[PDB]
Amino acid sequence: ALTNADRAEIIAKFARAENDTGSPEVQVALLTAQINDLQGHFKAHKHDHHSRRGLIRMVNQRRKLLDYLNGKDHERYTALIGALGLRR
RNA sequence: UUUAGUUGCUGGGUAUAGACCCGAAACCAGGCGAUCUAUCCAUGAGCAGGUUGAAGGUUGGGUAACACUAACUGGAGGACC
Repeated sequence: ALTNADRAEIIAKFARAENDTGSPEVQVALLTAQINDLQGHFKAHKHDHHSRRGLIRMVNQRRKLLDYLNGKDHERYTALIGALGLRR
């Protein structure tokens, strides 16, 4: 699991301003980190359906935020997906 | 109570022997055969040419990741002509 230091590092790397925590870039970066971290857990425990539900919710939330960011500003969307290595 | 036998030689008959001659399918004893053939053991040899394309492998699409999927390789078989 990620800790406070890792989350603070992600927030500092992707913030758009001082004390910025709610921007779509920060939110998508945090969700991507959490999903990538949970991949390892779901490798070991194949039948944790109850936790896989929360994982699916995280994926859906990230997709919605990415769509909103693409609608608002295309350049920021491309920059963010390039930075995090997301295919779309 | 019957009062001529016996020993030779020749002949007829019978008995034991193969017993007038030829003829079985068999049964028993001891030896000879696996240079044919049946199975096995050891050591060698042989199978023109042409098809089909199993497992496995690599790469590419696809997903939150699995899944799924295409192409190329690969050369299996009491496999095919």
